[PDB]
Amino acid sequence: YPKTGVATSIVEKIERAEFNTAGRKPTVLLRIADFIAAMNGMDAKQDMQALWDAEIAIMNGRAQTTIISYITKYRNAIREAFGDDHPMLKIATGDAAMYDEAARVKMEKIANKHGALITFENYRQVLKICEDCLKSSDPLMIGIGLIGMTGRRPYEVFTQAEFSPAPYGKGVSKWSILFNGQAKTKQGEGTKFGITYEIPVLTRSETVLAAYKRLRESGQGKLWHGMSIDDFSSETRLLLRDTVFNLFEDVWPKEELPKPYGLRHLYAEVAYHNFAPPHVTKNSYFAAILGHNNNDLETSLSYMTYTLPEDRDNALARL
Amino acid sequence: YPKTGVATSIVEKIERAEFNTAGRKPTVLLRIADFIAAMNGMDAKQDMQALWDAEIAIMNGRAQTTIISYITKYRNAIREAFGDDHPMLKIATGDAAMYDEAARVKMEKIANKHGALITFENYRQVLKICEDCLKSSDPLMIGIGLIGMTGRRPYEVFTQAEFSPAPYGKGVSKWSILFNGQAKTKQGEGTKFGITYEIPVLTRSETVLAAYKRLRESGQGKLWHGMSIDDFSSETRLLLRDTVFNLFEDVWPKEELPKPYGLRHLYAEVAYHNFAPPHVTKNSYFAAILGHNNNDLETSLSYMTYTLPEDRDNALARL
DNA sequence: CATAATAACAATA
DNA sequence: TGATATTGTTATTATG
DNA sequence: CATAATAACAATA
DNA sequence: TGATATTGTTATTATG
Repeated sequence: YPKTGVATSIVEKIERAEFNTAGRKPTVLLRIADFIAAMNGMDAKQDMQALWDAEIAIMNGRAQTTIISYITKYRNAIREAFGDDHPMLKIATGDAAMYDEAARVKMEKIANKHGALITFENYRQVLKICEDCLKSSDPLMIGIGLIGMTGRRPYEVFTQAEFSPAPYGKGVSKWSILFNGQAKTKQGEGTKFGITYEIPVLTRSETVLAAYKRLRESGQGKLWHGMSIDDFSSETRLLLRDTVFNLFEDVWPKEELPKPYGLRHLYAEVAYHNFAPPHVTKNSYFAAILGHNNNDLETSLSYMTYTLPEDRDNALARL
Repeated sequence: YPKTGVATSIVEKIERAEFNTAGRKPTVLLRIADFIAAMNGMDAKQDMQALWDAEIAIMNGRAQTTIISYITKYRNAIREAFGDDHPMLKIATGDAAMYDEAARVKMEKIANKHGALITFENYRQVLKICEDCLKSSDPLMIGIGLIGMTGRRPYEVFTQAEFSPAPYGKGVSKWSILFNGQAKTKQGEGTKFGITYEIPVLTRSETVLAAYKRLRESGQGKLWHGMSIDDFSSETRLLLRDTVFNLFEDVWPKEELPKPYGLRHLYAEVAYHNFAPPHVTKNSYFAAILGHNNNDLETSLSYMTYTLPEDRDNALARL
């Protein structure tokens, strides 16, 4: 089903890491590599269970969230090396209790958000800053700008986004564009995978599109194009983190620090406040503009983070 | 654990039904009664499985939602008759697939709601009608009135609600009261079971409280007091249905028919529109006023049903 | 003498 | 109703 | 001659 | 991460 095979992505990573001139050892990837190796020729389920047990034991002392992520790394390797039918996929898994608990923690944090939204007092400043970034010659700057003005995920904006003009009857839409290249999504109906769909933008569409074409045409943009999430991460993440931190440090709400995804959160609040037609709920509207699954109203809870000072003002205008 | 016992509630119902002068036969309750009987002395799991299988087979041809409800009836009987440790409780259950599907259907309908809210054009009329009902001498009328002005569930208002004045510093709150007697809730932390808590009212608290005391003091109110859900249902439900239908038929939004629970839905929309402080989301606010569990933001999706014509007007006031 | 580079470690949607 | 893909933070490594 | 009463049947939160 | 409690609709029954 079969009993042999290799998780090639892991191995290439190990081989490249063999001659770095700095950095941590790839101990986790090495464990995975050896685990897949030891599986080769293995046919008894008890053997498989013993091997996984050894693994799980190593992992103890890590955070729950870490452990869960690692189980994903292993399972993705087993699938890579042996396929979808390997009996180890029923064995190498966390128990139901760990996932249940994970979900309890997630949901509690969110409910705390919903109870105490952050007033984003200088949101106009932040949006203008992003707009200013759209005219920068530095493609990282353009990219930040796009995350704020379009609300796409960094990985989307930088590596795989397709933007196009959205028609408005006989003309082109001024406040919205077409987007393709939704991440965190596999093929399935009611999924936006490889689906093109209209989204609002927080500045003139012409600007956004122009700026994106500059991004895609720069040398760095051609390098970024089509990267894996791993490569995108290691190539760009810490720099994007420090850049975004430096850009908004004295305008960002004092409750939190400025993080790239904040632009996506803020985007949704702002677009809802400006564009939501009246027969739609906040949940449904977010989930629409954010490319969430059909009948997925729950992922939208994650994004209710800020309250605009105008809303805060006039809700205070009672008696 | 043990092998003998009786589901007394079922049996009393059968015995009383023995001499009605009208009405359907209690065939379902009789099946349950016989099933519990046949369980007496039964010790082998295969025997138990055979008995449940026979049952499930009878039930086929009913709606999924019906079937699920019936499985609740049976399981509640087993628990009543033999306790929580009886091995039949692991056998008499729907499969995971049925519950999963149930949830898929529920969630799809809700997402359709969220996409197409109903504009409750005459909501002011409806609320005044409820207010007018608060001064009626007929306790069913007072009760309807209370469901609209307080958003409590019919079963709550009629049989077990405790209302009290809510203090406001040194005085009594004018727009809110204290409520105890939350239904659909078992003891557990982060549950409002036997918990008293402040809720908004859509007319002067003094009125609401006065009217409720009249309700509780009428002969019919003393009869309603402390009823089981079954008795409340059979005593009052069809009348409350027809009364509510006749009361609002020409003011209720034409998309649906006037149903008692609509007052609870409308209540939440209206109270949010008038009272929600600005650092709270719609989800968290509903779940608060509706007595939902802590960190329960999902039950609140069910209530997003209507859009107020004022909201609809000024969201239309874009460009 | 100390710090950039890298992956482990971790949280979020 | 089963067990993921992205974003965010920090410890450890090699290096004139 | 037909209809109120009752529980089955069903959906919702 | 297991398998409920309420609200809403209709078929069937007994009955001068």
